[PDB]
Amino acid sequence: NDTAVGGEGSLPIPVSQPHIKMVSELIRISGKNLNEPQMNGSWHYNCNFTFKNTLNKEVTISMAFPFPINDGNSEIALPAGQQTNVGQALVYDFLVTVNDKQVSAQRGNIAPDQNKGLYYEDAYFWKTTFPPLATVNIHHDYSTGATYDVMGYHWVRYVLKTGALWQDSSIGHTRLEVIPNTPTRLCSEIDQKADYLNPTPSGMSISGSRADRKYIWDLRHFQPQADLSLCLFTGISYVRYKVIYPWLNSDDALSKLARLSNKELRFLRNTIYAQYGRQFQSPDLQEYFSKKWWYVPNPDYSDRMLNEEDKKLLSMINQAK
Repeated sequence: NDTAVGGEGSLPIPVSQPHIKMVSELIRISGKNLNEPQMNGSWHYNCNFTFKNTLNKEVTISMAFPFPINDGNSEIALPAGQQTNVGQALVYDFLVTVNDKQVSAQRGNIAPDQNKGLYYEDAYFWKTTFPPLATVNIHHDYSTGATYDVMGYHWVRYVLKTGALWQDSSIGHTRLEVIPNTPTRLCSEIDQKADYLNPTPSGMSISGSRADRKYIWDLRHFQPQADLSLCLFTGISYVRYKVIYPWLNSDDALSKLARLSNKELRFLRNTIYAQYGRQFQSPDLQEYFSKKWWYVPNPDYSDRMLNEEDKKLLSMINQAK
């Protein structure tokens, strides 16, 4: 199991082909516990949508929120305080309001439309009545787990291609905001090799610093040709998969560790502890980790935070030299 699947967000979609256009969206995706080694991270989605009836008559349509489920084939990335099992949605506490009034959402089946980017068979359904030429406000509030994989990546996703099911090409004014609430880097800023790691859609800007580093899109007349695909590195996951695990998985680990310069071996050893926010008194180390994006000093640091992988690497360093 390469990926621990946590769930993702999706645009609302119509059951049929109505004369309803999506004129604006405000999608806020906020992270919680993403740097916890227990992998109990979550994403909280607050989504607003503006729809316009383009017909000068009253229309009643059924809207659906599609979602992935636990099909028992994969490892699941669970949010803290949530339980899962086969057949359950990878969406938690889904709440939908129609014109700011909370409505009953009924779970049911939906046929996929892979040509329009719909790959799910399960959805939450609700009715929406539009008076002649009227606008209807749709609001979503739900959570998912935080998808992660064997490469150390964190994935935050949102299906936007399905916007093609609504009238006209564009989904109008699209505002998207990803807020991890922990220090991050794009995997395309560290693993500069692959393009599937580049954030989609086009037009992303980076705002803020440290735990407040946000990823923002602000698109007008947006023709949804790509989904939201954002691959991130969190602090502990970067140090584990890009620094600790390559040495542990190495074929000539003791020979390769002996090949390191005295500075490289000193920084490698201390990175094992810097991972948990150990405070450094030595100027060379103090200055080195001050300049590392993943390093955050933790006043509650303890050597008890070192896991079996950390201890195996320290044991290898002891044997290499």
